[PDB]
Amino acid sequence: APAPFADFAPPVRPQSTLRRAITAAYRRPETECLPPLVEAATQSKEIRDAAASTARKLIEALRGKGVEGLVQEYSLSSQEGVALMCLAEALLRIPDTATRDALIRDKIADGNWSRSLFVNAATWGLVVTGKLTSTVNDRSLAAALTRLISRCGEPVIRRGVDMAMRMMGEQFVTGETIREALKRSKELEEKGFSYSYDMLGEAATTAADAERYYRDYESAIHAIGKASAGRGIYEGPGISIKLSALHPRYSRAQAARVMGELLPRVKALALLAKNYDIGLNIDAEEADRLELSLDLLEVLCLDGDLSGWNGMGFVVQAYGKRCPFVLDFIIDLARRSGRRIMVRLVKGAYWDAEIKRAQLDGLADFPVFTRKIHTDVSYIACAAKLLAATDVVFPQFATHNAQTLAAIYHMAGKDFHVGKYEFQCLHGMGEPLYEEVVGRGKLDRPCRIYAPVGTHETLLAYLVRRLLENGANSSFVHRINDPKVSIDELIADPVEVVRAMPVVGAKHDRIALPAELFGDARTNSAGLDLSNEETLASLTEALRESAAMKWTALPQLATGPAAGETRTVLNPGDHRDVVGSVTETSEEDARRAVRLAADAAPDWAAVPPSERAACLDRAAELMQARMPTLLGLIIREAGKSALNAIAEVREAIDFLRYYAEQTRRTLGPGHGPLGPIVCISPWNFPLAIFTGQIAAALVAGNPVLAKPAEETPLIAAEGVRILREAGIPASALQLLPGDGRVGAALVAAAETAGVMFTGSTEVARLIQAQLADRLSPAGRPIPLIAETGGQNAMIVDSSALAEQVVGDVITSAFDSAGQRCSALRVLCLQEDVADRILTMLKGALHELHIGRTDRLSVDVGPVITSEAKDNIEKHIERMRGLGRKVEQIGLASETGVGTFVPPTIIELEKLSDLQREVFGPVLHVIRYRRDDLDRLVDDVNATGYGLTFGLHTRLDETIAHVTSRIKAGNLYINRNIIGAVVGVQPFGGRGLSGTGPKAGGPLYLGRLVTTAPVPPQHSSVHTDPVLLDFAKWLDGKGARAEAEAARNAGSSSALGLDLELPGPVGERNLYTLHARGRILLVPATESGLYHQLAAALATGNSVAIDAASGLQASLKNLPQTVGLRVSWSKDWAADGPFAGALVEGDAERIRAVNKAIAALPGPLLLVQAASSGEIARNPDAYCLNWLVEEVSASINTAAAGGNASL
Amino acid sequence: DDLDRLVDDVNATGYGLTFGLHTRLDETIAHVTSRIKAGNLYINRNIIGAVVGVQPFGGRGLSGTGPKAGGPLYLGRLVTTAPVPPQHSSVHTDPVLLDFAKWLDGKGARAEAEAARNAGSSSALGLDLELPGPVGERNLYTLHARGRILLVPATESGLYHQLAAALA
Amino acid sequence: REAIDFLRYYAEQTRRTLGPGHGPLGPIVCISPWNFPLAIFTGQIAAALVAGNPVL
Ligand SMILES: Cc1cc2nc3c(=O)[nH]c(=O)nc-3n(C[C@H](O)[C@H](O)[C@H](O)COP(=O)(O)OP(=O)(O)OC[C@H]3O[C@@H](n4cnc5c(N)ncnc54)[C@H](O)[C@@H]3O)c2cc1C
Ligand SMILES: NC(=O)c1ccc[n+]([C@@H]2O[C@H](COP(=O)([O-])OP(=O)(O)OC[C@H]3O[C@@H](n4cnc5c(N)ncnc54)[C@H](O)[C@@H]3O)[C@@H](O)[C@H]2O)c1
Ligand SMILES: COc1ccc(CO)cc1
Repeated sequence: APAPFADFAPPVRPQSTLRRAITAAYRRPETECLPPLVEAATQSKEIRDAAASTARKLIEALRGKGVEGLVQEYSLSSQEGVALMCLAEALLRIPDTATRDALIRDKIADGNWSRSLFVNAATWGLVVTGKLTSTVNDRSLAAALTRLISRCGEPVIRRGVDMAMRMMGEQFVTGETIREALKRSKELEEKGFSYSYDMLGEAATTAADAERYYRDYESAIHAIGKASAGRGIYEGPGISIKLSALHPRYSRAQAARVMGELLPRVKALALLAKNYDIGLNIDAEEADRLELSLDLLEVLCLDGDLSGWNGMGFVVQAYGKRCPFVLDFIIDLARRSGRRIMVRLVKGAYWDAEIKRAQLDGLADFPVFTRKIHTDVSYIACAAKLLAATDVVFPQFATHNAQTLAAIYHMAGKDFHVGKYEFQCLHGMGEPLYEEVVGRGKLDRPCRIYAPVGTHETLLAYLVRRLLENGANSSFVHRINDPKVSIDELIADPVEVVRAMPVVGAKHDRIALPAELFGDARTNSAGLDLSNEETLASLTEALRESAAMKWTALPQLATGPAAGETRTVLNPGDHRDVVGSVTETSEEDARRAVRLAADAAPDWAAVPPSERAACLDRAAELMQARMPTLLGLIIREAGKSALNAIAEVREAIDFLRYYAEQTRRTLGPGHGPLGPIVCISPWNFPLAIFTGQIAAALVAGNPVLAKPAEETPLIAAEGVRILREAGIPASALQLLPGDGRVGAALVAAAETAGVMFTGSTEVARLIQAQLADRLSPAGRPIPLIAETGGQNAMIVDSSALAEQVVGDVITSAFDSAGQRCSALRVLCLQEDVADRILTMLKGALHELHIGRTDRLSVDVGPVITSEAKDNIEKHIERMRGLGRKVEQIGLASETGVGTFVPPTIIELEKLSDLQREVFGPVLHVIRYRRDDLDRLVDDVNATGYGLTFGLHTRLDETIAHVTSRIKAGNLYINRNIIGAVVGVQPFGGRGLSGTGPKAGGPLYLGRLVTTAPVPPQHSSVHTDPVLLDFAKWLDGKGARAEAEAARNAGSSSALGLDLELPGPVGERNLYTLHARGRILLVPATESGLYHQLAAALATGNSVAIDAASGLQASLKNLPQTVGLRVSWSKDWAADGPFAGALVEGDAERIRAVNKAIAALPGPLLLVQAASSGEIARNPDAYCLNWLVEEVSASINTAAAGGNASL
Repeated sequence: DDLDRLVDDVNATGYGLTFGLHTRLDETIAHVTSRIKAGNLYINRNIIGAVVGVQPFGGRGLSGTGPKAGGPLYLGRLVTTAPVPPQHSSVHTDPVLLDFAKWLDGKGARAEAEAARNAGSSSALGLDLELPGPVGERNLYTLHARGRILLVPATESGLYHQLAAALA
Repeated sequence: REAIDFLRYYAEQTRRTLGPGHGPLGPIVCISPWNFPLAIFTGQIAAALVAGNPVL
């Protein structure tokens, strides 16, 4: 048996001093990065004066010289221009130019114009307006297209087709094929330009895609080398490649596959480039790939088979904090290898994405600068370093910024020869600038044009966004065309502007560090960067040390540890790996624990809320400090990967801090505790959900009996140890390890005042049935918060981006071996794109690494137990036996020592083929016709579940349709459907998925006290109109007090609350309160009924009223608006599902009704009960908090390949 | 406490042209503007002097037929085939229209089901625009349901199309 | 002012929307009141005219 974590993440090679200097700078504070850059970029006054003059002359030339003229000629609105260009693009998809012309003339121009015409309207919107949107208003565009065609007819359509042709075939790309691009390059090559060709391609998701990009590159190298015809690496053309195009798993976590599989591919291409003596440049991609790419560069430059060739090139991004240290490494590598490495200095293309990623991952700082002027100084500083090393490297200064250009032109001085350095620019953007540079009549410096090649609609869209800087106001390309921006502004020297600032290198004031995402409310949890070699080295040691510890879990009662039966805890991924020992709780001691909690309840309720919250905050600090050790335990006890364990510890920290802050915002002495709360937690989030339930109950003033899942007691014991260390008294937090019999004893105990349960719907139903026999001392039902299964779907239409879909599906379905309650279970693919997406999904499936999770390279770990494995596999085999197509990855023999299920894709005929939640790595796929979208949504709702739901579409009309009809608590647009963030996507659903309130949301604590507080921002100015009609009807009937109570309910309701929650950039996180549905009303008196009806109507609900109440004659002559919401039910089980219940009666009647409600099939109903007297005395007898439904929606607004606002 | 009945009394005249509300309270604004049935609403200002293309002018009931003068639907009433007005669209689809279309598909009425879905998309119900105007004022223009439409069909398919149009 | 604005607004709406398939009704009778004897007079007439209809 391999020692745990002995091979967790060994580096490709021992890290040299130069490599460690790079890693040290990864997230260095911006105020520390800039001063040495300012120093290195400093030039003499005479040079600065000369550069400003040259920059002014270039900009004057640039300003002294398509779609805009088309918009002018036909008086098009912006939307008409966008719509016209979408039409033109589609018409160009028709090959036969004659068949197209007759379509325009005889069909389109008249009045009759598988995929929306407007799938790429975001791209054209950027072309037309300079602004990027994530999604497109396809109804607006359709209206605009109809309007413009009916107004201007065939002429405007032909003009649009001509314009789209000129842009898509001549301005965005140098050619559609490498042969065409090479032919079109002769003109500027005669004028002194050179070329670097980019076969559009990146981010391979499958082996097949990586192989396709490989043969694209190989064929392009042959064509470029044939055309170069011996011109060599400086005067002749070269190629640019992206490493992510050549392997579907290009990441540090997969470094072994990268070195073993990607490296030989790059070597083979470079050998071909060597034979033709052309340049081969490695483009720079995301920040977490920088240092990995250096390992490939080093191996390539030291490989003797490539000797004799100086065409290897490498991009370095000056917006990156490591840039100068990367350059030091490359210059030294050039000296060691004797190869004159071609170094392309760029600013960088992924800025918006890097900001969002660092925020999502909770890392210390950004790996890029946050002020644009800092990147400019960085670039000039790095240019000075390169210009000092032209003997050993070939600098290539890629920029369209005339100030940057002029600074470097003058920095380089008067001595020039071809091969010393060059400038570079992008095709169809840089030529106007660089035609003022190239040639003896200008500045006589060469420029290499980066020349995109292809027709790839997706990659074409990616490029147009890169070419237009995602529509950024800070970009030179935008500012050069901005008449409000003077030339003096454009030639401002960034070095001296930065030097003059109060704090040199201060972070952008409007971008939050990841720790500061929530401002003054609370401190964001911190993650770990698994691409950082220093982090990986330190984590390896911490993880090894965690595995040497003798972890234990014992019954921890208020009186001390208790004795019991002890057994070992085994690693689910390798049962030979003993993780620790658990001593399990006797039923008698479980009962004793509840009595001890009851005895201690007044003492804990007496601790002021802010001090209870301080315990949670202290526990959060402890968990953060202990994160590496906690990771190791979670990895081995629960079978989780490192990344998932980090996210879990982060979530536990976030729960602690969020409930602490919510307590500080809300709780006072009048919000009395329930009493002892039984917290029953699952094995799949054995720290986060465990901690969240307990922290909420504790901070609300209740003592807790914590019953962890039998599979994962050790991390629970560690969580309790930390909470107790943080100041939670032992009498307030007791740990009761064991199986469901321990849970059952706790639930049944007479002093149990509330139960928080996360687990299966079936166990939740058993708990509900036991609780229904009891009442609180105040004669109310015992509160149950139950978060249960999901049958979570994602709907993908033909406008979605397949590569994005595939990544989000693989992650949502198979992360944590599908053992997330939020996991994607049913993928619904529009028929027109189903086959292409399914092919990619199957290819991506086979790139997953399944195994014991103490290796960074493992993507998917084991399932928790042999019983789990057996249950999942029985489902797969039943599906397979029914003739459904089943795709599975083959598992390695090493998995035989643990309990693994291979990630599996099952193609279903109908959603009804799936009858129950299968809690494992099993994705079901169905196809749908576009016109059946609404029925599909009905079918998704018909499962009875409602937890998570995903939608991938670019079309606003589809977003509005689907999100208005789906009934789920957590919606995700154009992103994965997992990993809900506390206070950002408050988490919890409806129906079979649970009772609410949402964990990590603002209604949670209020369920854990006897008088609910007003949550922060919890109000609505909306009044339900049927409530208002009902209140008028009451007044008409003479029920004056009830009418007043109804109006008051209408005002007090928070129905219609519509909030945006603070979160990361590039995402919009919305939180809304809706009606729950149909509420079961069980009144005893006429006035009781009227109060119940007002409560339900004020929160937007319809009702079913118990016909056995005999109160039918109390609702005579209802307004139709109210009557439409009222039904009468004799057989409650026949008239559901309900979404809640209101009950009136004395204690015996409440108990009898509560038991009858627990027997209703389907969802667990949140039941509220009150006596007739309580209804008369207490305006809040029924709490409106529990009569609305919380919905969280998270929209990825970077999904159109850019962040507009940022 | 009689505010809602007062709004009913105002609506009960059968007219619905201009209406003013003076209040500092958002809940009263939301309440009253959601219940009054008048074509031109004014909040914390006078109720006269509608500005062309800023307060498109005209009401409902006994106040007239529409479309609003000085608004984007006006010219379409004066031609035999109405054009698509500027900015005239909505991403909202009426859910009962959608339920009707599914029912039509269930009955095998595939042509009417497609017609119903197309009406659902073509409807501008839910349009919610801010019109350009002076500073210190917000001028909003919205498209709502009209109410109950009288359907006088002759054939089953005609009824399905009329119902789709009204539901959409 | 209102008469001026009707004229310019219906002119702009025409430029934004009307094409050959938006055929006129024919003669439109425009009946106007004494309380806005220029503005409502002009508004009704301008709209009818610019939509391509002759006006009484
Ligand atoms: C020939 C060529 C090849 C290129 N190859 C690559 C490559 O392999 N990898 C890659 O990542 N990029 C590459 N780029 C660069 C990228 O695609 C953009 O073209 C480049 O960053 C624009 O810089 P500029 O000097 O033209 O314009 P500018 O307007 O001067 O600079 C804009 C740049 O500033 C940076 N920036 C913007 N806002 C901020 C901010 N708030 N804080 C900090 N920085 C900010 C960004 O890097 C942005 O692109 C290449 C560019 C060219 C011309
Ligand atoms: N909605 C959510 O937020 C959420 C989150 C995580 C997991 N889940 C659900 O959790 C389920 C998987 O977790 P699980 O396997 O641990 O669920 P589960 O029902 O198997 O186990 C949960 C807990 O209930 C206990 N238990 C079992 N029988 C009991 C009984 N008769 N009385 C009292 N307690 C009893 C177990 O000991 C365990 O601690 C899935 O259905 C999943 O969807 C939901
Ligand atoms: C727009 O020019 C670019 C060239 C290369 C890259 C590498 O990702 C990005 C942009």
